[PDB]
Amino acid sequence: VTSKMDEIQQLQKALLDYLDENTETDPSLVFSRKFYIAQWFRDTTLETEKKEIETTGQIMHRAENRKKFLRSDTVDYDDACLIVRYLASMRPFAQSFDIYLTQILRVLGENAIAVRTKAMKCLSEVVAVDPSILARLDMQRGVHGRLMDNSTSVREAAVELLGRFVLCRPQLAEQYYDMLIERILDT
DNA sequence: TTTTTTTTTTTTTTTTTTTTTTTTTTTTTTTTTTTTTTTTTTTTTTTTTTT
Repeated sequence: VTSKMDEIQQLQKALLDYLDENTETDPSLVFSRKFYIAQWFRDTTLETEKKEIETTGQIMHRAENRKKFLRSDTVDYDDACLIVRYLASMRPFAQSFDIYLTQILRVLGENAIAVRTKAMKCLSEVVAVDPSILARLDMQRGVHGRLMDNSTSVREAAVELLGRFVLCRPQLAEQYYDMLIERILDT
């Protein structure tokens, strides 16, 4: 939330020149260079796996990789930061968070108290980092269920979540106020 | 007298420790059941004693 708001091969070339200069500046950078090389190699093969059109494309790709490894201007630091951020944002990691969330909701129905308590508490932390996530209907029904759950621990965790979320975003809190202030008499 | 230097006191910040509180789990004394054994009492026959 604080970051986002054939050319790819040319970018790979540019990053290689950046690191190449930094080899002169400081040792151990050669290891990083070889590591990036291997990672590009395996990523092209793994996308290849999913054909003859991309077969010819990847054989020029991979041959260029072999050549360019054998081959061991003016681009600098911030540029390198933004390029590698972009190329990482292409990788199958930045679009993983969503998946992770789903996993968490599998936990909420379980047969052990402590795990559910801690899950709810960490979720409270999660939402209090990014306040615009109480939109997906499944999480809504989750926090409702846990508000009606049959154990005092998860009950206090849930009410703490809902209260901190209400406190953070000043307006738009009159929609949770009723379900909140119902809960005072909870034994 | 005034300027320059030293020291003590007061107050705020922080960090570590302590206390508190609830909750959940555990393991223990407490409580009840059943049995059952002992001991006291009972009986009846045997033994002793009396006319």
